[PDB]
Amino acid sequence: RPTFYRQELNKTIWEVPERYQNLSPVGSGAYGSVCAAFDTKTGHRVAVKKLSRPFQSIIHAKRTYRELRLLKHMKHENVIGLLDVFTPARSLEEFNDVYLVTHLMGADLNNIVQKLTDDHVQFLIYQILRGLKYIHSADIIHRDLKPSNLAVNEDCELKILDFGLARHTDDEMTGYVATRWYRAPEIMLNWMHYNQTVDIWSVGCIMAELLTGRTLFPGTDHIDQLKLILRLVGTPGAELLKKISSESARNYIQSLAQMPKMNFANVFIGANPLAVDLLEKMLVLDSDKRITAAQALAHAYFAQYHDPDDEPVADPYDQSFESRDLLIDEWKSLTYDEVISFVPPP
Ligand SMILES: NC(=O)c1ccc2c(c1)CCCO2
Ligand SMILES: [Cl-]
Ligand SMILES: [Cl-]
Ligand SMILES: [Cl-]
Ligand SMILES: [Cl-]
Ligand SMILES: [Mg+2]
Repeated sequence: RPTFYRQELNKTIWEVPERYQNLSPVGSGAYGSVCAAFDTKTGHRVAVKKLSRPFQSIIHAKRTYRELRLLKHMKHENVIGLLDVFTPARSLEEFNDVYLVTHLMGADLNNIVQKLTDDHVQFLIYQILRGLKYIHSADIIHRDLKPSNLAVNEDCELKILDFGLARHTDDEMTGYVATRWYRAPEIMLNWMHYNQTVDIWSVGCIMAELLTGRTLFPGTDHIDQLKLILRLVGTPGAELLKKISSESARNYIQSLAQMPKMNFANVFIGANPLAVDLLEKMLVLDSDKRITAAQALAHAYFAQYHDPDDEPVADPYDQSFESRDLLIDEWKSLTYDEVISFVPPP
């Protein structure tokens, strides 16, 4: 066990191993209570997150377990990974705080998206799809890909963030808000049981915005946003209508006058024809028919970066706990086991 020291940060007393020095608050609070630090063991600048009230309720205790399980599993160059996890507690009975350590990531894709060449768009979207192929191979659905969840460095290298945090609330999704502009229509409107294909819609929205400098579907509310979507991709045909299992939602969408899909070469004026082709394959209303991440990596738009021997998949991820009902102290004991069993990367 390392020696720990105490310091007052972010309105509480932080207690951390001596290896972490020069702690200072960082960020806007989006991912929790976070401080930057220098890790003297590795030489890395790191982010240290101290969870607030991780076990106050069943929902909070299970969410804490979920975040730790997901972060411990992710081992890929284009996905956030866990450098360390620690608690000052010496036993389960005194366990009450969890600290998570990752690489410090200053800028996100907003902070860049600058004059982006087509070569830049190729490299950025390639890296998102490489990470997504890995995530999806573990049967994990991201659900919230958007520019603020994509960390990028000075060499254009990218990592995907946002695993195991609280589900977004109805109020967070209301109005003229970026948290809804990237969502697939079937999840925005609860049309049907959704699956991993929601994430490919989000990638299409991001790619369009890198190419034009403008939000693709900046709706002022759910209904305005649906109208923007259907104007570009067309109103649904009978085949998709059958798959909308919500009778109410199916009835509303039939109240709208029918519209054909637009010509994407006339929407994305001047863009690489291979980029136009890929956008047409991602932004398909029927999710069954969208291109997958593994298929998209082989598209000719990425010919300069694609290497099928360097696009790895994930070890299997058991998420049977998601359907399990346990008491607070049982989720807490599972979390403690995962803290003490952590093995750091090479
Ligand atoms: N769960 C996440 O996706 C996530 C994102 C950022 C982040 C952390 C965790 C912990 C260290 C601070 O920064
Ligand atoms: Cl990482
Ligand atoms: Cl503790
Ligand atoms: Cl964003
Ligand atoms: Cl969500
Ligand atoms: Mg989110």
